[PDB]
Amino acid sequence: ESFLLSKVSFVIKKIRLEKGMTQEDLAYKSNLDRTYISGIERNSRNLTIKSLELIMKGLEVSDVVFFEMLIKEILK
Amino acid sequence: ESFLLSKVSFVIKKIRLEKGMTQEDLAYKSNLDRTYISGIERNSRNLTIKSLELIMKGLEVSDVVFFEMLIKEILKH
Amino acid sequence: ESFLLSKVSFVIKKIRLEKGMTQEDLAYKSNLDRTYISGIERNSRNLTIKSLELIMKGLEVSDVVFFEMLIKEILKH
Amino acid sequence: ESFLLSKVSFVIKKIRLEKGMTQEDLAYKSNLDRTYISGIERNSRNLTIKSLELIMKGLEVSDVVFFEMLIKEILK
DNA sequence: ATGTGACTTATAGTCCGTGTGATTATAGTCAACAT
DNA sequence: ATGTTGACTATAATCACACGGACTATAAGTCACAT
Repeated sequence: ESFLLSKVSFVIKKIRLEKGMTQEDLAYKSNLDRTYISGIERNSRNLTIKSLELIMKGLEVSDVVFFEMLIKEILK
Repeated sequence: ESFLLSKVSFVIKKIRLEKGMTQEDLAYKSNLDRTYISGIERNSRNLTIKSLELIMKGLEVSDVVFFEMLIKEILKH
Repeated sequence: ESFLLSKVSFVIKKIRLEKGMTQEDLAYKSNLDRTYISGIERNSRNLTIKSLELIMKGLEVSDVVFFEMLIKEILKH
Repeated sequence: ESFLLSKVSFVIKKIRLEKGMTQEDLAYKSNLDRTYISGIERNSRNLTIKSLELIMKGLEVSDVVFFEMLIKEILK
């Protein structure tokens, strides 16, 4: 697997939780598949930017906040 | 098309020129086709995080540094 | 345009495919531009004996056997 | 300089002589410059196929006969 | 609720080639004077 | 006759790039069945 990919996924999971969402609800909100999301969170998926963008919409988080977070997460 | 993509697209080119690289050099070190590097910069193609990671390694730049410039380009007017 | 040129350009391609090479290998091995190899085959282009020699070295072929295949191509109907 | 380019030039000179032609006449017959011809024969020019072709027409020699000769000259 | 697996279908990514403006090196062509 | 030296100017040859079609790998999106 990839280092970045795991932290993207970790971040996605982090934010979903800090907000109190279920996967079911992140899937609904972003108009994507729930198993799709589960896959990403166990990090069994290699998103495209577009997909990442949809997940950010679903999380209701701007690109900037996401990347600010991803950076922080990246530095152990 | 996509907001984030053209930003990612823009930043890949910006860095590449800042480092005096050519598409040929880049696609070189990213072990992607020079067609793909062109494709990305040209028509903001929808790359995968893994591919983006390869390009970062190609640009001889870190995850962090890239995303910090990404944030800057998004914030601009 | 020129009789001999399209014969030369035909034979460069023939050999290139016979040896299972691609254009951009040959462009490397011949120590000439990517687009020049294309341009020679694609249209014809008016190359120099020195450049022709480089290509022959690149096709991994001798002056002699090149010209022998050149003669054969000229002689065709 | 180049081996091939030398043998080419030598051949051009050879054929010119076996036909009893002067350079002046070889240049008239192919409409090129006499100093141009001179230059090739003293191996100071790297001609293009197009030019080579004009010289063959000026020598009144077919492409095939030229290369047949060029091959033989190439083999010592 | 979340996590599998496995199975299509869209598309990301590859591979080989075409065609092009802009710049640099050099062949094409023609002087003057040689011998 | 041929040789040589500068020249000017056409174009060979370079360099960075765009663009397309066809093919291969894989992400996108949806089932069934776990827990």
